[PDB]
Order: sequence, then C-alpha cells, then structure tokens
Amino acid sequence: VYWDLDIQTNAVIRERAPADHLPPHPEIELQRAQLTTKLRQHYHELCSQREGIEPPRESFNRWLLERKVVDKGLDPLLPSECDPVISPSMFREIMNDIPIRLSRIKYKEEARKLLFKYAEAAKKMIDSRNVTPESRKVVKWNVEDTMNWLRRDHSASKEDYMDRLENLRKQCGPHVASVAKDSVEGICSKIYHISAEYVRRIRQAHLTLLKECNISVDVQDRLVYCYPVRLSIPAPPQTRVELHFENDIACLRFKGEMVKVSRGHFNKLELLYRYSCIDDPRFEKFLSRVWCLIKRYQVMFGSGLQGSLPVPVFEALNKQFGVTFECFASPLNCYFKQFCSAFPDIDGFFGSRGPFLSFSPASGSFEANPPFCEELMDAMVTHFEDLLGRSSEPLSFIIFVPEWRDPPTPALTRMEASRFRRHQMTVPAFEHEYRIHGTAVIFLQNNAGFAKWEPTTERIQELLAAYK
Ligand SMILES: Nc1ncnc2c1ncn2[C@@H]1O[C@H](CSCC[C@H](N)C(=O)O)[C@@H](O)[C@H]1O
Repeated sequence: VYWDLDIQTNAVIRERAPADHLPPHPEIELQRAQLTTKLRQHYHELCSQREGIEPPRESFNRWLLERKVVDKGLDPLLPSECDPVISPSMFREIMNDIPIRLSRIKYKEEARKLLFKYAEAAKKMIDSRNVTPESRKVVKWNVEDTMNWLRRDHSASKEDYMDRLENLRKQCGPHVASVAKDSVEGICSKIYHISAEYVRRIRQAHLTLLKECNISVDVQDRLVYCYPVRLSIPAPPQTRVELHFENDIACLRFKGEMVKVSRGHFNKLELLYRYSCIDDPRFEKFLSRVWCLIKRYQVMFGSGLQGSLPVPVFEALNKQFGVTFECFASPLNCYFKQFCSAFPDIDGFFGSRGPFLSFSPASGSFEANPPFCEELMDAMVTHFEDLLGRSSEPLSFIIFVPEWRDPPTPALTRMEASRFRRHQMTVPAFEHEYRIHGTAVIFLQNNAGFAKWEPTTERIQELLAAYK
C-alpha cells in the first residue's frame, strides 16, 4: 500500500494541443542508454586528465537536471541547445573537489592524512601549472607552513587536524580556484558539446525508424481537468519484449538486454497504464513501453539527488489539504495517478502531465518535493508565483525542501519572502523510503486557495501526526 491511484485530480488546466515528442521505442532507448554511458565515460576521462580527480559524486545527474531548465533541444534526456554553454552546477561541483575531494573522517590518522593529501596536491598544482606570482607565493607559504606544523614532535588531535585543513582550504581555495577555472569551464563545455553530438545521432536514428514504419512526423481558452500528455505522432508498432518473473522481480528482455522492476511496481505500472493510455486497448505496446520506462530511469540515475515522502504523509496531505497531485514525481515513485515528471515522451502513458515548468494549472491543491537541483528549484519558485498571481481560483502548493542554511539556496530564501506564503514549519529530514538538519515545509497559496485549504492549527497538527 504505497500509493492511492483512486484519488481523482483537482488540477484544472487550459486544454493543450498534443505534444510533438517522438514516440518511444526500445531500439532508440537502447541507443540513448549506450551513448549516455559513453558520455559518463568522457566526463570521467576529462576530470581525470584535466584535474586528476574523479567526477564529483552525483554531479553528472545534477548536470542533467540543471541543463534541462534551459535546454531548447530535441532530446528528452540529454542537453543540446543551452544558454549558457557552461553549466554553473557542474562548474561549482568540480571546483569544490579541487585540488582533491574531501572525504569523510572518523579517525585522527585519517584527518592527518587528508590534510597532508590536500597540502601535497596544492603544491603539485602550483609546481606544474600556470599561476600568477601572487597566488604562487600565497599557496607555497601555506603549504610550507602546514608541512612545518606536521613536522613537529608532539602530535595534535583529530579535531585540530580537521581545523587545520579547514583553515588551509580557506586560504588556498581562491588561489587554487583561479588556477583551475578555465580548465574546469572547458570540461563543462566539452561534455555539453559531446552531448549535443549524441543527441543529433539519436534524433536521426529515431527519425529513420519512424520513416521505416511509414509514420509521418509532420483549445487555449477551455479549462479542463488535467490529463496525461498525449503525443501527436502515431506510435510505432510494438517490438518483441519478453516478460518473466523471478522471485517477485519482473524481468523484461529486449534483444538480449534485460531490465528489472519489482512485481509490485510492475502491477502499479499496469494500473497507471490502464488509467492513462488511450492508444493501446489490447496492451500490445505495454511491454515495449515498460521496457523503455525502466531503461530511461536506469540511465537517468546511472545504475543522493532526491527524497521521498512516507505514505501517511500523503494521506494527510490529501485528507487535510485536498492535495491530489505531485509536481515532481515519476511513474515509479508517484503516490497519485496524476503528477508531473521529467520525461513526457514515455511517462505520459503512465499518467505524467509532463515537466513541471511546462505545467500551468489554474486551480488545484498540489504537493512539491523537487530533486536537489538549485537551478530547477529557483525556476520552480518563479513558476509558483507566476501561477498563483495569474489565477483567482483556489490554488495551493505545499513544498518540501531541505532545510539548508550554509548558505540557504536562493529558492528557499525566495519562498520564505513570497507574498503567497501562508505557513512554514520543519519536519524530519528526508530518509530512505523502502518502497541533514530537517525538511522545510512551505505553504504557498493565493487568496482563494488560502480560504479553501487554510493551514489551521488542527490541520497542521494532523499533518505533523503523520510522522509520529
Ligand atoms: N522537470 C521536472 N518536472 C517534474 N518532475 C521532475 C522534473 N525533473 C525531475 N523530476 C522528478 O522529480 C522527482 C523528485 S523525487 C519526488 C518523489 C515523490 N513523488 C514525492 O513527491 O515525495 C523525481 O522522480 C524526478 O525524476
């Protein structure tokens, strides 16, 4: 019992024309998977060759999210037409691991080794790369001072080694950053430009497949309850995808390539497809599409970027505040059968209303638990206030984000200063759901939304009780 697909939407939108996404097919999904693996490999080689580091953990996935905020290109997953070319997300994450990645410390000896490793790497940087005379002498002095300190007889504590590293990094940081800046920007640009080449290859392959199938690739005022994204281009024929179950795991094989999903999630997808798909009355295309869906999300992940909410919390959001819709979800993790998601081309068959920034409700009660991408969260806040100010119909958004204050994300600061904020509180932080400080819960509502779904004391109390 991890979802409630019986709850009907109360989201109201203007009727939309069907979307122009090329309809998914496992042949194309497999190629996109193989090229995205190669792209991650290029990123690994660039980080190693240019800066001697591993790719910062989760940075490639966060890059995909940031790029999609601005991407105007043709692929549902990979970026190809972005201004600016250099991702501020990837740049920021690589620079934080220069000249080395700081790892977790448990023991005094691990702290001493990390401090030495930092000092040694900063020295090799200054010895082997172009650096201004001012920056060179400052780093050289700090490295030499640290090595002299480590040379002393009587040893210090673990906390003293950690404090020495924090101070050393504070002094060297800006100088090391100035040495590596142009190199790091070059990694960000190159991986974007390789992505664009791969996107062109996938696009041509997908166009050629639809032509092989003899498939042609060539109202705003009416308000309706929301409905899944529909594709204007007819879908290609089903392909051969084989299903069998092993130990409650659904195994789907396309041309020898296997993907797996739990039996419970599989049965969920079958139900979402019954509720959401209108072009496949005999389920002939169902296994082809489930294979594409699982593969797409496996590729997106690559096998610390998002968190989920416990079922009793969604029950309380629906019962106390009328929530029927998730602004950020996937067919695999949604609680409601109506939600926005990253991949309209494949997720629409399973209930997706498309990406959130392209979704424009006039009314409804919503929950939002975005992935941890600062750029996406900032666009989300702008989108919230645009929608809340465009409509006088009841409109509410209940938003869950990490309570981070060192420094706070621009999104969290803007939401706390919003003219639509009706309430704010702290609930326990995101934890692993089986299916650091805390979680900020922010209520953004227009006048009509505040009248209909007011966060009264009793309603807030029942929502808090859903954690107890
Ligand atoms: N542009 C976008 N629009 C809507 N959802 C998006 C998105 N980009 C990423 N996502 C999705 O946002 C989700 C955040 S995890 C949220 C889990 C769960 N639905 C909950 O509300 O608690 C992920 O499934 C992620 O793929």
